[PDB]
Amino acid sequence: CRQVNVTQLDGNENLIRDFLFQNFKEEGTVVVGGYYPTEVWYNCTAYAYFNNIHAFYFDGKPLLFHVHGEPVSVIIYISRPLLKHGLVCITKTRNVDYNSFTSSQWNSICTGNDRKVPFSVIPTDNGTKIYGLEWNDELVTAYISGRSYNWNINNNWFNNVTLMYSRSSTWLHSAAYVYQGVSNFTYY
Ligand SMILES: *[C@@H]1O[C@H](CO)[C@@H](O[C@@H]2O[C@H](CO)[C@@H](O)[C@H](O)[C@H]2NC(C)=O)[C@H](O)[C@H]1NC(C)=O
Ligand SMILES: *[C@@H]1O[C@H](CO)[C@@H](O)[C@H](O)[C@H]1NC(C)=O
Ligand SMILES: *[C@@H]1O[C@H](CO)[C@@H](O)[C@H](O)[C@H]1NC(C)=O
Ligand SMILES: *[C@@H]1O[C@H](CO)[C@@H](O)[C@H](O)[C@H]1NC(C)=O
Ligand SMILES: *[C@@H]1O[C@H](CO)[C@@H](O)[C@H](O)[C@H]1NC(C)=O
Repeated sequence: CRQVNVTQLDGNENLIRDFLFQNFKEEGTVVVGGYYPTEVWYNCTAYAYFNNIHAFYFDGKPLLFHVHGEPVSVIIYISRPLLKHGLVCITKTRNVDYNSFTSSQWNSICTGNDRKVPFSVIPTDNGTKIYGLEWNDELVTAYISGRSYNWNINNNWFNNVTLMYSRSSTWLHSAAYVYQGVSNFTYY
């Protein structure tokens, strides 16, 4: 909705250079290519829609976004075990109510046959590292802090995500999240 230089924020000066040098641990020069985030990000019961994207990056304020796929879809909800802000819901179902998901209690949200995984957003890096997701029809990569985790799942991803940025009060009404979707093969 509104563009923002992501490197001009506080604590986000080196959140990108710390990401392009994750795997390059040698001395010298090299040109790399991939779905790498750019400098201009997007700070903006509200919804946002990204289409034709291959990766999704972003940087206790709550956020929610749903990655569409068949026959399994992914829900990431950052808001209950102690110091476990984030939740991953591997929904095998189709359309899901994004309001009843957040308004209801955390004890019964991702229930039924849907897999629930509570993960700890590290509240000690002061939001100075990129959080991200990347997917193809064979592998799903998650970037949290400075490490990459892989999952092997055979899915049919639709390359679009649904994002919730505004709602009424596990949800505190605030806007402290920047996000971006990557669709082109960028070189650094
Ligand atoms: C994400 O993309 C998928 C795949 O294109 C969309 O699913 C199709 O949506 C169209 C309308 O745009 C329907 O006519 C098709 O029947 C849908 N196909 C399937 C297999 O579901 C989906 O709507 C997109 N979602 C968002 C939120 O943009
Ligand atoms: C980013 O900063 C440059 C100057 O460094 C400015 O011209 C540009 O408009 C900014 N882009 C934004 C705010 O989207
Ligand atoms: C995060 O901020 C705290 C509070 O100022 C500081 O003690 C800590 O070292 C910071 N962590 C970093 C810079 O990795
Ligand atoms: C995004 O912009 C809004 C509206 O101007 C502002 O309140 C908010 O602080 C910005 N968010 C960040 C993380 O900079
Ligand atoms: C991706 O690059 C093409 C040219 O290769 C350009 O036309 C298109 O607008 C780019 N897409 C985005 C989302 O920036």
